[PDB]
Amino acid sequence: VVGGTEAQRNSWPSQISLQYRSGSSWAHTCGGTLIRQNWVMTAAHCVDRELTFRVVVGEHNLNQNNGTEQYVGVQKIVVHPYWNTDDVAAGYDIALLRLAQSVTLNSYVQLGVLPRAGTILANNSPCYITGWGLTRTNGQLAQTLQQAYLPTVDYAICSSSSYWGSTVKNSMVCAGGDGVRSGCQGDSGGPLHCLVNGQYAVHGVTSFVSRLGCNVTRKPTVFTRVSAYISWINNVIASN
Ligand code: NA
Repeated sequence: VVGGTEAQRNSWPSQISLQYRSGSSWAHTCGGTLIRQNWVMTAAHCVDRELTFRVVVGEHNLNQNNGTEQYVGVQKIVVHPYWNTDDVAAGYDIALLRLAQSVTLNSYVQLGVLPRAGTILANNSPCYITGWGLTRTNGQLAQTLQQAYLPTVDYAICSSSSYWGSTVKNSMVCAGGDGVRSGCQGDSGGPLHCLVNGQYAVHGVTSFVSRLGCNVTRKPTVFTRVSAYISWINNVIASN
């Protein structure tokens, strides 16, 4: 997250860190959202590589013991069947991870609530992106979980020629694009939390930014629209 602020450690208890085994250690690669005690929602592109993955819930500082972490292996990966890794712009950038164990819930570990199917945010709706991704274009990962305020940019605007044009689909949410605040590499797969009727819900799964940089004016961060995938999510969980 470029232009973020440190999150309070109990603000976003559905945020997870998806990590891969790297020699004798583990490295953060992506975010995700805990949606059942044994299921995480992330981006498909995060699990394209043939790596050994684990999920960390209750994480705050990737570089220090927080006293709240639970570590759990990924047992099964179910990518959306229409995902195509060389065409992120087509959409379908979503995957579900079944965890090897069910995590224990507490003030640091909670299920993300999802929007009702079909819900579309009005332009300029208030949202936060969260993650441990790069803090500058071509920078380094955050240590502590970051948040940035990214209001939505509706389809009519986002798909206009000075924004994303044809690359943005109605199955995506755009947010930000002010040139200061954005998602960045390492935030992929994590949540966009939007405040609706008094309650934050996870409306987005972070999918892509501009090849020209993270915080680029009129290139809002693009997220998979969770509300387009409610039936898919329910169908996967019920058949696994
Ligand atoms: Na930690």
